[PDB]
Amino acid sequence: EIMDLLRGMDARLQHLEQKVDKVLAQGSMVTQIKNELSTVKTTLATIEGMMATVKIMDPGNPTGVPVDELRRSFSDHVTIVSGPG
Amino acid sequence: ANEIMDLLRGMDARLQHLEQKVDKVLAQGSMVTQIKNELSTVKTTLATIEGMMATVKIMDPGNPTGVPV
Amino acid sequence: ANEIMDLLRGMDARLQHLEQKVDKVLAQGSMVTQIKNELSTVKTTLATIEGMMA
Amino acid sequence: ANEIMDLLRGMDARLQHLEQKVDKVLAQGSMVTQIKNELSTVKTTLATIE
Repeated sequence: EIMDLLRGMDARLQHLEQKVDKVLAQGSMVTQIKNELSTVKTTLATIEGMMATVKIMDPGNPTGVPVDELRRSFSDHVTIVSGPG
Repeated sequence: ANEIMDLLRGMDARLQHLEQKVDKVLAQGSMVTQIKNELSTVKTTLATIEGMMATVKIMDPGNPTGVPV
Repeated sequence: ANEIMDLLRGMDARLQHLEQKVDKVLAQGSMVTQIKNELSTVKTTLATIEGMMA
Repeated sequence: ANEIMDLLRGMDARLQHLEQKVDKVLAQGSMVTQIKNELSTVKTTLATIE
């Protein structure tokens, strides 16, 4: 029983060793993801900064082009949501 | 006799080594917790960006719109 | 021949310790499965906004 | 005695189960490759905004 008490133990143990070497890659990939997501925070802060202060200007009709030609706008109601939805 | 004791001693030592390996692996999860905490803000800020883009798009006078219901 | 019993109780003790640490490790793995799901949603909405900007 | 050999067969069976789900943990690597791909896309597309 002692042989049995050792041989399978060593075999399982070697399997554990292999799985452990596989698992230590977790820490590495996880910290790389952490840093990359930190860069995502850095760039998302900038994209917020750019989008917060944006100019929206209506060109108007200073040229005096006839309204017939200017009728380049939809005449059908379309239901779009922004936040609530 | 004493050889079986040598074997048991070597196993317990080997399990101790693995035990250090697994407690290190467990300690690795704190920064996973931090990355979850930051993915929180990821979703929040992304939703804010989406909402800003949507309300900018609806602001165009060319296409009449309407809130559902 | 009692030492054998003493060491055996010791192996049981480190054993329980392995059980608890491995169980919480499984909890960490379950929480990374959550993370996976949320970031999936982040990808979906990012794709939506990429469609919207163009 | 034999009781502890039986118990240890029990604990190594549980151990094999732990390794079973451990093998399932690594499945995240493809999706994290996808998340890096997301970074690349968002960088390329925020380049357009400026």
